[PDB]
Amino acid sequence: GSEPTFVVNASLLPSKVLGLQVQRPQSFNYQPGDYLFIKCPGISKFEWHPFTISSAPEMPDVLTLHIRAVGSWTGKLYQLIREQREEWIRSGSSQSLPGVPVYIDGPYGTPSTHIFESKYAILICAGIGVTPFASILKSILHRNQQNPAKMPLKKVHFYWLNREQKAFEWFVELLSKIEAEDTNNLFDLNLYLTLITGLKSRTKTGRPDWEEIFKDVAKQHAPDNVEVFFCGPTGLALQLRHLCTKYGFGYRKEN
Ligand SMILES: Cc1cc2nc3c(=O)[nH]c(=O)nc-3n(C[C@H](O)[C@H](O)[C@H](O)COP(=O)(O)OP(=O)(O)OC[C@H]3O[C@@H](n4cnc5c(N)ncnc54)[C@H](O)[C@@H]3O)c2cc1C
Ligand SMILES: O=C1NC(=O)C2(CCN(C(=O)c3cc(-c4ccc(C5CCCCC5)cc4)nc4ccccc34)CC2)N1
Repeated sequence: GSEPTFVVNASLLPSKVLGLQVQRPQSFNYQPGDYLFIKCPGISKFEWHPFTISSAPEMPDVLTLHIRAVGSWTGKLYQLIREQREEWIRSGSSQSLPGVPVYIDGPYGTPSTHIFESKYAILICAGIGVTPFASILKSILHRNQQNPAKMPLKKVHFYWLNREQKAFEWFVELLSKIEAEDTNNLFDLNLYLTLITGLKSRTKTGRPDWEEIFKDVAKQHAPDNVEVFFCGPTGLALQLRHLCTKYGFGYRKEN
């Protein structure tokens, strides 16, 4: 689905991240975990770059993307949006904020959307790899307030690894809101620096002991199936793949 829309707003967030807000076309349906390709003619007339929709589809007028400046195209879009926003602190009030025109193509699925059909799920992510899971956690919130107990999902074990403490700020509010509203203990939140967050859940330190974690989760849910969903580096995916075979957990090869 190709359409000419606009970044109507953006946050600048630690570790050179943009919280893009993009105007959602009337016809654009998506599921949590979906991504799209985005073209920004102001950056490159012809290049398309894929990004997770970090929002949940229950939010009604805007899509969110969280994009980290890691190289040429994201570095440029960061500088464009920083510069347009500076330009406005200095002299902006006259007319409302001008939207960055962008084209979007999607949505495109990942098997992560199957999380809502799983009984027990492990979500492991590194860095901005969190975004698909950000979308899924928000969607799970809306879906308990709306239709309680219509979800086969009984337990979500969440693990989010970060080199820099500041990066947890991207979704500290979401994690807080989940800590407040999860009386029934659907979620097991685990933040690793590779509380410190101001959450009830203490930020842990070092690489997790994945062997001990899988052993414990296997023990909790035997003899039922556990599904592992991963968004992160290949070195970790090799370890996780070996562990999913050892304990009988679902793995999708995505690295
Ligand atoms: C489904 C999907 C979802 C995604 N979701 C997100 C998301 O939500 N948020 C997000 O921030 N990103 C996301 N990404 C990544 C994103 O699509 C961007 O294209 C990419 O992160 C950066 O493009 P770029 O031009 O800025 O970087 P590039 O200039 O392409 O650089 C990319 C990386 O490779 C390195 N590199 C560049 N050139 C070389 C070279 N010659 N040799 C070795 N290494 C090199 C860079 O230093 C950097 O580490 C997603 C990707 C996919 C496939
Ligand atoms: O912040 C990070 N720390 C990391 O180690 C990385 C590596 C850069 N990463 C990605 O470029 C990336 C790839 C992917 C990705 C790439 C390919 C796939 C395909 C799916 C269909 C075929 C199988 C793999 C799926 C997901 N998704 C992301 C979602 C949000 C943020 C980043 C990504 C994620 C983890 N990012």
